[PDB]
Amino acid sequence: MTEYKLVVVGACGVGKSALTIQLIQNHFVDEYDPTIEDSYRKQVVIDGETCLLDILDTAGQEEYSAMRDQYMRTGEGFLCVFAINNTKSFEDIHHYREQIKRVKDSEDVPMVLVGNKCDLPSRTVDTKQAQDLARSYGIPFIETSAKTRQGVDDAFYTLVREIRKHKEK
Ligand SMILES: Nc1nc2c(ncn2[C@@H]2O[C@H](COP(=O)(O)OP(=O)(O)O)[C@@H](O)[C@H]2O)c(=O)[nH]1
Ligand SMILES: [Mg+2]
Repeated sequence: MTEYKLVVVGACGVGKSALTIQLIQNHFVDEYDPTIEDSYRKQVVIDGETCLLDILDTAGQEEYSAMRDQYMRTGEGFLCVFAINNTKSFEDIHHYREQIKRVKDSEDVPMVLVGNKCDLPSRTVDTKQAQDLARSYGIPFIETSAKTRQGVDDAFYTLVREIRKHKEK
């Protein structure tokens, strides 16, 4: 069965683990160790194709930098997550975009921009600002809430569809 290797990146505290756990286990966790990096496997059906998602929930620094390069080189698509109430997390997207492109040595890497925590009233990054960034990158942008589940399937399924478009060239 086809497997898609997905990697979730972004600043600490944006909701990478909460998003992953909602996708895999269908519930919201308010408390999940910010230092835990692990992979989850989930069989799903996307556009009629039964496939396996192999998702790496990243946690930032690695014991050795070679471990970061290894997962960036082997990952097929990347969910770049910021939180709509954390401007620093949005500014950090530039760093994640540039770093993945450098490790893969490619200008065409399947990526989706995710603005998480859209259930919160507090917002410091308006939608337009993120739409403009995603346009400059040529990638989709999805607002999500790991708490309410809004957009969660869409974010991950859209990344799979971006990977498919890349593979068919
Ligand atoms: N209200 C709200 N809180 C969230 C959401 N996603 C994550 N959180 C909270 O933000 C904190 C950090 O989330 P976490 O998944 O650990 O982020 P990570 O460091 O990127 O893995 C946790 O306390 C979660 O309760 C969301 O969509 N809405
Ligand atoms: Mg985490």
